[PDB]
Amino acid sequence: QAENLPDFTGLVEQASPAVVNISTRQKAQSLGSGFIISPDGYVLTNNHVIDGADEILVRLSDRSELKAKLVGTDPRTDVAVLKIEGKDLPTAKLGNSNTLKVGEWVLAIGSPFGFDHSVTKGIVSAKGRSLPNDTYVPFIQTDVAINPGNSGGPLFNMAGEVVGINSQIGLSFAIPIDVAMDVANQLKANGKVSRGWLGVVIQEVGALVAQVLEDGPAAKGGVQGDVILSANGQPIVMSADLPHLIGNLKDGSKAELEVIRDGKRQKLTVTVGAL
Amino acid sequence: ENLPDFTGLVEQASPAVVNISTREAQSLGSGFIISPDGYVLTNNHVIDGADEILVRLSDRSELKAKLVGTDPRTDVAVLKIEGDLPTAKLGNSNTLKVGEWVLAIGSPFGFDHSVTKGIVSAKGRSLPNDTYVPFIQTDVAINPGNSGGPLFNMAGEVVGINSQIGLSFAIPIDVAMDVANQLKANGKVSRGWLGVVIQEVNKDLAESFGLDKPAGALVAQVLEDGPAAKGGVQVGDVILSANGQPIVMSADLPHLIGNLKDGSKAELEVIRDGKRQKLTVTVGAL
Amino acid sequence: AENLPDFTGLVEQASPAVVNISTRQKLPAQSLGSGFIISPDGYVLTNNHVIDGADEILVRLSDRSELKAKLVGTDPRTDVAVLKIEGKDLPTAKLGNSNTLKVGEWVLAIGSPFGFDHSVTKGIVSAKGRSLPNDTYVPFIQTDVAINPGNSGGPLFNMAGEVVGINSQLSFAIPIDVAMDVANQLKANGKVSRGWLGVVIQEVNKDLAESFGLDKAGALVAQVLEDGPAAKGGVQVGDVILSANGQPIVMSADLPHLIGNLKDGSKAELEVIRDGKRQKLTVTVGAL
Repeated sequence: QAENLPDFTGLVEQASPAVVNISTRQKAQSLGSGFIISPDGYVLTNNHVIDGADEILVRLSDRSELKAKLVGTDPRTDVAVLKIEGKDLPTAKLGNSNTLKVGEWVLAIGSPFGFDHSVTKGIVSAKGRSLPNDTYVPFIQTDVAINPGNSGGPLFNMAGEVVGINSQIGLSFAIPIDVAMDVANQLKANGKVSRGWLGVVIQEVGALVAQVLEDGPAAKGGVQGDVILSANGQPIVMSADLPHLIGNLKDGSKAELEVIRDGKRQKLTVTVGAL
Repeated sequence: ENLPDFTGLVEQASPAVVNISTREAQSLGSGFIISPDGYVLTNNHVIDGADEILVRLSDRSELKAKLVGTDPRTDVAVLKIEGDLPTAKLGNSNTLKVGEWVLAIGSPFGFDHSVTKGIVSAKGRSLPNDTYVPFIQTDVAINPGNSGGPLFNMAGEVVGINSQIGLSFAIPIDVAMDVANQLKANGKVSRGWLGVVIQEVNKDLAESFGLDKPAGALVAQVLEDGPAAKGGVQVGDVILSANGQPIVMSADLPHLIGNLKDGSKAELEVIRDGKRQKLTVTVGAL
Repeated sequence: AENLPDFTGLVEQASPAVVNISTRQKLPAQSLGSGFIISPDGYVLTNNHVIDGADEILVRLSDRSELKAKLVGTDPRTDVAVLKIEGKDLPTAKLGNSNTLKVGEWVLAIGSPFGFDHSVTKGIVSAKGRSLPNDTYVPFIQTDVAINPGNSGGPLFNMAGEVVGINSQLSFAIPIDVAMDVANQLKANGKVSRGWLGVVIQEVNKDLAESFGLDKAGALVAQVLEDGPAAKGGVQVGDVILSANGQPIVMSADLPHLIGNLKDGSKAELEVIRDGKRQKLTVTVGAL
């Protein structure tokens, strides 16, 4: 049987070229991994790989070394966009992470310690939009091996399409490529991600306001202990349905939320903010 | 790729995997449904110390669980909820072969399932520090919250309980089902016990005897007030027979005696300073 | 509803030769790790770090036979050890080629961690090389098999059942080519002899190639030594050695590797860049 087991050698060969090493210099010190999403030198990575670096060097498989300026970064999704200078650079095909199915085979490729690629296989362990410690950023979980230096490299389906950005944090986490490409479009066009802001901490039940704030715009509209079942007309089946919605709202726009307090249903409007 | 994957197996076998929480609800681990009327398996060490036990299904229903019974030695616990629940098919762990693909499913933090693939790394009934529970070892990934959930063969049958207490450990489903039948019918596993603690027999400790095949159980510490003390057992005694069953394995001994009924005497054949003899012990319980 | 192939048949054919390595002396039966039989008359490979400090070495087969082992030889630098036990037609592991191992290939580590019983873990080839920021010599394979206590020193199998590495530990293995080289040396001489550098070197990126006039490679000596054979040759620190005895140096680790295979006392002709000028210096190579 075993000799008839398919393997990732062709996939490694076809999908490694676009994966790069991200380093900085004191003024060959590896910071992590990343990949090329366009032949003219746009590169994705993690915010936490480039944070604190000033001169950023991108190191290719042909072992070219290129100077990178930081196009933009988003700590909340932990996504960073760099730009280097080339023409017809090897570029990674991008896929859809919403069609990723739990149980599918995936392949992480990094360039952890200089120009060389390192490769690890696994499956999709889980997907979601939530954690007990956060209600914001959707995630993919895989049982791929954890490496220092692989963080920021891409996560491949068996067709060689990027389905995620392998961020390190025994299961390993990745940013769904749908979210990362969204964030990267934003950073590329504006330099920063804008997110509509609510002065509330929520918990599940709708979304159960567990801590409304002072000087939060929500306080200007209402008080704590309110189960928000819709905002701007969209049902809240999950508490995590709410922040992304508010996040996609433009600061200053009105948001109409329906809340239940004591069996009583009501509606309050808020001029949403940012950050 | 033409590589087969576990998506269909995940769909068929996740529904019966449940989250175990206590009392907002604090996730303790995973478990699975072994009968459509609500008997649920898990680890003892997932529910130890919990008082209010909540079982959280994939449909997001939450059900109250009474502790049917627990066995710390095998680390198996049986809970009961009230509902035609999705039920996990059970398999045979003795026919599990090292190198077979397996799939662990958990429900680690809330209603959502998490999944990891691997192979059977090893099987046994022994470790340098313990003789009393057989084990499966796999190279499945280790998760907190996956503990107590099932371990599936590629056909969707449970072959083990993922305990993981850098390879991960599972209780063979044969042993877990044995313990669960006992817990379900009596509330406690009753187990026959001998006072002496034994060690294996290698060719370095093969003296006090003329035995020329490393086998048996080398008593390393005989005890007081154990019925074994009444049998006439001395430290350095190689137990080759228990009730007629050969002891090629040191672990052949504990499991045998464990299934013995308390109060029933067990006739053992031992070699003491080269001489072969037989002494009977009224087995007890822990 | 999808059955991929598995490793059960591979486990059956390739486990028999994997053995446990133990020692016996101490104050209150001790497994040190794993190894494998590479010859039916009892030659056994393992890691240096498994037998280091042991006095009596015991080799334990799956048939539960226990055999006394004489230490044929060891090489800490590659972490390779060769033992000898006494048998005839012992189960023997087929050996393969590690240079043809491709990143992405499936591999199977087999160990015998605690006693006579075998443990098994699967994975792929994650990476290959001969260099790391912590060493400029040892070639390596990296795999994502599980890391186990007791598996170290056991073999790493390709899907055909040939040994491609020694699972030394992501997990590290010694490529079987290097290990067999080292084992032939230990078996015939008792020790591996290696030619001596006289200087520790560093890589050449773009910045250090602009530093000292280096157009576009080589090995940039980062620390020349005293009484090193290079010192007798005239090697000042900051020297890019591009060839030695005619062999191109594309990366720094090409160098020790070369010098390692040179016989002590033999000629070393090195081509260096010194403050923009090209030159050649001769060295009487040494040994560790």
